[PDB]
Amino acid sequence: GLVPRGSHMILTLTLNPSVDISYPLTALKLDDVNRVQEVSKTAGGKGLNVTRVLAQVGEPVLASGFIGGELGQFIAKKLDHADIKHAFYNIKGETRNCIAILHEGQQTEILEQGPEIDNQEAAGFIKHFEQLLEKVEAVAISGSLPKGLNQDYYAQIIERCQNKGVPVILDCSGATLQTVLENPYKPTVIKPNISELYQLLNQPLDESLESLKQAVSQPLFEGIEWIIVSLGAQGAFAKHNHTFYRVNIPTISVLNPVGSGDSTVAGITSAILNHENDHDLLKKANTLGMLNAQEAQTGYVNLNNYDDLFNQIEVLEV
Amino acid sequence: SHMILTLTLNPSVDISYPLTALKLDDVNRVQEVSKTAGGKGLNVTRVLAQVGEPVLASGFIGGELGQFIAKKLDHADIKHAFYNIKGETRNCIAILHEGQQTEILEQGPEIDNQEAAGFIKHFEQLLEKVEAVAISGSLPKGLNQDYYAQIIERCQNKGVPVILDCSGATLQTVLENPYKPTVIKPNISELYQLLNQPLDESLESLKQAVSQPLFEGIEWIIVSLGAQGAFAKHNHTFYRVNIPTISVLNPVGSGDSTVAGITSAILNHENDHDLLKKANTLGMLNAQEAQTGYVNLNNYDDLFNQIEVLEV
Repeated sequence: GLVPRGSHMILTLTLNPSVDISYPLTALKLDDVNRVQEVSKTAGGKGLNVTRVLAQVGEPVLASGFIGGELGQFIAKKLDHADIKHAFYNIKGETRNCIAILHEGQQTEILEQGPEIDNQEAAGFIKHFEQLLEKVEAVAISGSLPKGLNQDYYAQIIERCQNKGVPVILDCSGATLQTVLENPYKPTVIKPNISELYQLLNQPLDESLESLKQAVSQPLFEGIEWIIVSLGAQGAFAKHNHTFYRVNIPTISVLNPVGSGDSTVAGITSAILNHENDHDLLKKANTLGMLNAQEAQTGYVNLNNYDDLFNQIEVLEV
Repeated sequence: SHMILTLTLNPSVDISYPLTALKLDDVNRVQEVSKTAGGKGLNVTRVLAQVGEPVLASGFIGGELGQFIAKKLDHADIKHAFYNIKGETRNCIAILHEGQQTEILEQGPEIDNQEAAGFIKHFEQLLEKVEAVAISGSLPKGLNQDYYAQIIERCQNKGVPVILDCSGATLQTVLENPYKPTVIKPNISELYQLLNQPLDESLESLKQAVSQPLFEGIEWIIVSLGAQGAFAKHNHTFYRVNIPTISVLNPVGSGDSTVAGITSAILNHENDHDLLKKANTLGMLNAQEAQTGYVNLNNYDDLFNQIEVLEV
């Protein structure tokens, strides 16, 4: 089989990756020495969890964003080992660490701000991104902006995509998302869960179908092709153009839900790339999300459990 | 060859997280993070570089975190000649939160037999360009227990003095072997732990303890007594070090500074009074500092002059 020369590929963006350090502890002794033998150190960031799920699904994918220093080199080594292709922009600063302490039933995290991106690097990445766009049919953007970047930076990136007709799946939240929602350059897919959605509008939460319909049809969400809203265990609600869907998912036994959002993003972006119909797009997004939740690993899916759950998902035009 | 070799067989990339509160089971966001080349022998090195002493750092490093260490040393203009390994140099974490130091220490990499013998050959060639060796810390995972004895054998052959700063079962393996460090520095509690003897602060018990067959063939034995000062044995002579008063802000790495002081004195063939004061002045200087393995040498002279040394 020949190595492809065209544009049939996903680009993931992880603008603030980290070297995640995991410390499983039987107890965290505060104000003392905690000795540990089994530390796991990985290439972290939501965009990289998306990339990993896409590689499992078998989709062509290229990871980019900003890396720097020895820790950026460590990130690169890790992706190389996993046979994951990447084209990160090198910066003068150093990629961050993030700590997760797994102890006594608890995840105690320490999250580093990370490097400052200067002006030449911010501009140069845009030129880099533009080059990468020539060989790409979809772009998945995950996580918040590193320090030093203009708060319109995703809007700039989305604008480059829209000109070339390359669809954007945006997974970011808070002010970051809101900044994009208020700008003229629209992502193709956004995916806030039900509380996030109403918070964005500054309205009380309401699970009623009619109320979710009005919420997603509001001015804030104008021009976004897909809005895909998680209602939790009771599946999802989605709006495609002006068509509404209730996605009904089966009861599952979950273990670790972190990275289900990342897995959903991989499923959406895979379905986009492939031009899957609405039902298929929705079923894939929710299956990957559910499979990951069933795993102890973050941004990992067991593909031999995919088809049985997929067959249990029901999509209704509502 | 007028140079000190420091040995840091198990260094770390130390990460330091100063927090207002450590919120457990929650996200703690941090902005001001300090990442440094860590390990006792590197503290010795930094203190020796402060004093202006010719120094070269060696030991094992691996992967990207090993390169971070080299880079940090390069920036500090500290010379190094490490031996690279297939494993990764470890991280060590310190969370400083509401008066507490909560530490996470990784075991670190395993060293294989080719790497262990590789370092021995590398160390022997380094030994041709140095006049004193300071050894700090314990053995990384995978190394034969005899490894320090092997290193010291090489130094003894070459007539190069070894200042040994290591503890517990690690030090005990050395004491029982034929090839001797020139200087050891166990504290008083540690001294009696070695003999499996009850802790006695008595001077005669101390003279006896330091003269027991476990410590035979060791030139300098320097025992910290706390604020009191020190008790030391040089060949057959016994000294007592009378040290002034200071406020201790951070007493971590005070031993490192004392090793740097003992080792500098050995390099420059200083007399016995001058060595004990210098060992003690650097140790106190560091105890006054917030920075681990750091001394303010402005206060050196006055603190040095307030030190008396008595043969007892």
